[PDB]
Amino acid sequence: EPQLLHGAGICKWFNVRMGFGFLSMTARAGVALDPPVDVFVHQSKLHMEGFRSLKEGEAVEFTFKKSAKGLESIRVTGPGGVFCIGSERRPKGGDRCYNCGGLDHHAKECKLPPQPKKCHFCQSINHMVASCPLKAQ
Amino acid sequence: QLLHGAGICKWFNVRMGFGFLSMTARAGVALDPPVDVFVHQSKLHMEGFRSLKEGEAVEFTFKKSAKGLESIRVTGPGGVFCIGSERRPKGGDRCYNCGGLDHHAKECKLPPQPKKCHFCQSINHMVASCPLKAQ
RNA sequence: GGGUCUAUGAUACCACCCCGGAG
RNA sequence: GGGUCUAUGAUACCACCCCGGAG
Ligand SMILES: [Zn+2]
Ligand SMILES: [Zn+2]
Ligand SMILES: [Zn+2]
Ligand SMILES: [Zn+2]
Repeated sequence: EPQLLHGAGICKWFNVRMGFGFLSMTARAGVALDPPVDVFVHQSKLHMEGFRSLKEGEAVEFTFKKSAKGLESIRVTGPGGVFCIGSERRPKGGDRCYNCGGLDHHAKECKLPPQPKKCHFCQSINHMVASCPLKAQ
Repeated sequence: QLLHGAGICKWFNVRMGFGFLSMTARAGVALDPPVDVFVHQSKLHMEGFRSLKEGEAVEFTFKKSAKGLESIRVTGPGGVFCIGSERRPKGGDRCYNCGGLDHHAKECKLPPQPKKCHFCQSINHMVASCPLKAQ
């Protein structure tokens, strides 16, 4: 019966030039999943500005559905609906707003609702950048 | 009598201050297989912070040591300064002839030097055909 | 993201530090 | 040294181009 589901997790891997990858879903409809499950992701489904991709291990929230080939992402964002980070293989020019992740402005000029602090490197809500285990690789 | 050789930097550990040279020429004779020659940062003819980049072209004097072969003085082709590792980038204008920061090519005290590959300092090719830059 | 690295000698695998309504 | 890379959908394995001139 349910066609549209909520999930959360991290990017498992993303091939930047092929424009696709997989998400490791660690929570489905707000329930922890152990073992995690793979959810397919296409670049067209990434909520972010400009060139779309994911960096390995970045924290994500998404809607998904069952497809003929498995589980397919509908819309992928960072925690709280913010923009995804993207791969370090395609660096971008501008600074990112610490509140929404947008390129336009800084957090003091942000018109968006207040967001919790997220790791500047992987967007995880559980740690800050100085203690990032992903950055420490 | 000190020995003369030529080759490339095999590898250089920037923070350990040492590496090895791959000697492909000894006393004007081609060596195949090449032989490793130890190199310490103190023996590099270059200004400021001393290191080598992997694959850069070298000319050197060396001697036999208890541990193997040891560099006495290492330079780029024709006695010019070594390049050094991209891990420690330097700032400032370089002389187009010798690579010094002190002056410009017109004021250079070294004889006129042939064109050397911008990437590895080889006298045998230019940067557009550099096999080292290829990867 | 930002900063400072002029000295680990023998086949290594690349130093240290700072930054969370902040630029 | 300089420039360009906004579209390869299902467990992949990461695109190129220009410059030998001179302070
Ligand atoms: Zn914002
Ligand atoms: Zn993190
Ligand atoms: Zn000169
Ligand atoms: Zn070359």
